[PDB]
Amino acid sequence: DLFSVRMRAQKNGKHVSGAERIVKKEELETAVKELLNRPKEFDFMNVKVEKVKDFEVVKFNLKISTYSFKSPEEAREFAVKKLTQEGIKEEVAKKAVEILSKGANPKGGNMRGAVLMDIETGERLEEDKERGVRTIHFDWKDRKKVTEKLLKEGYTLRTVDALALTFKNLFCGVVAELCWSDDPDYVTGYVSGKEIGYVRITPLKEKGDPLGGRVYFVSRKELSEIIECLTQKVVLIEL
Ligand SMILES: Nc1ncnc2c1ncn2[C@@H]1O[C@H](COP(=O)(O)CP(=O)(O)OP(=O)(O)O)[C@@H](O)[C@H]1O
Ligand SMILES: O=C(O)CCCCCC(=O)O
Ligand SMILES: [Mg+2]
Repeated sequence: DLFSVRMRAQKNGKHVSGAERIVKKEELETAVKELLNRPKEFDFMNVKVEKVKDFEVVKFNLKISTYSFKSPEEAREFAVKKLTQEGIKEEVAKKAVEILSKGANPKGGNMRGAVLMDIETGERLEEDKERGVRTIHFDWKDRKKVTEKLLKEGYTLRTVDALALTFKNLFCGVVAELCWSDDPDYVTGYVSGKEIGYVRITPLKEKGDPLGGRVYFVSRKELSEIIECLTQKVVLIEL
């Protein structure tokens, strides 16, 4: 019996922490304990525990590579460069970067989810452009093991999380992703696809800049299934 544990937390009506864990009955309390402890400070927290009906185990198989640069301009060019290796018009890849660096949310600032960009046109396919689409119901099959492995290999807790998220995106039919954090002090971002793997790029933004985001490069003809997979398919990723 598998359970999805989803936590969100707020201070003063602004989102401050979030996570999901998908575990067996025997590890259910451990997981709740982790997520309860997760935010340093909050005034409202919600935890949601849901029994999993169908799910699928998938084997992780992306090559990881890191790349460093003098400035964000150089970083963002390499991002575009690498995206074209997935068959994306340079104009489209450039459009994603522009969107992210300007603030993906039309109101201003950060979306809570991702832009769904049409690979051919560059058009924003998502209906709510403030909220975007959120990739949920996924986790490492054995997170203890993955976490110790990836940390002493050099990578960070963000990497651990971002790896699992993207892998699900790519599995769900997303052709490629552009992403960088919105935390103003973490300036390593990435670009990923089945061909290029997971490609870490520092620095993808200036230090102290609080804007970040995700763009999923999707084929329009597949939009529905992709949105369905992203939001609903339960996926456990195995190393
Ligand atoms: N589950 C998800 N699905 C799709 N996009 C997401 C996402 N979580 C975050 N994003 C996008 O990625 C950008 C950066 O978020 P991150 O820095 O990776 C995690 P976070 O901002 O700390 O939220 P968290 O507190 O839930 O972890 C956000 O601006 C948002 O656009
Ligand atoms: O792989 C890394 O080390 C960079 C993590 C990607 C940053 C994404 C995020 O934190 O939102
Ligand atoms: Mg953050």
